[PDB]
Amino acid sequence: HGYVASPGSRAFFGSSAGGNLNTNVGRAQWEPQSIEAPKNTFITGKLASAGVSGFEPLDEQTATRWHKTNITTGPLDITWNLTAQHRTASWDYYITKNGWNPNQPLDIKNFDKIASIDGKQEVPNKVVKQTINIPTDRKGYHVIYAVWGIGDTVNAFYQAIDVNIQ
Ligand SMILES: [Cu+2]
Repeated sequence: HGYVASPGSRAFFGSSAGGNLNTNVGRAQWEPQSIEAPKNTFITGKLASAGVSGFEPLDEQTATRWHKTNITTGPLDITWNLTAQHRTASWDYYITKNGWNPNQPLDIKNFDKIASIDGKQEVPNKVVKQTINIPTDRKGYHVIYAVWGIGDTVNAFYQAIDVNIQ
C-alpha cells in the first residue's frame, strides 16, 4: 500500500494530507494508498480507480475536474509514500500523448511509457524518491500513470497524477 505524494496523485489530493484539493473521491479521501489491482489491469475509463470498489469517483475525466500540479518538461522528481512496504518488482511510469483528449475516458493506448525502474525484488523504504523525464512535446494538462509492481504478489498499485506542464 502506497501513493504518490509529490506531485500529489489524484487520490492523494483527495485526502487531508493532500489538502483536499480534490473533492468527492470516495475511498481516496481516507486511503489513497489502497488502489491495488492485478498487474496489467488497464481498463479504459477505469485507470484512476484501477476498477477497485469505492474508488469509482476518481474515474471522471474532464479538463477541469481535478487539481493539477504545475510542472515543467524535463526531469521530474516523484515521491511515493508507502503505508505498507512490500517486496517490489518494478516501478513504471506512463504519460498521455501530445494531442490526447482530456474530456474522454482514460485509455492506456493514449499514453507512452516514459520510465521503468527495476525494484530488484527488494523491500523499499517508506519514502521512495525517483526521477523521471517528462518529454518536451508535452504541454498543458497531462496525466502521469505511476504503477508500483509488487514482487511477491500478482498485484500492483496504480496512481493517476494530474499535471499542468508549462
Ligand atoms: Cu499493501
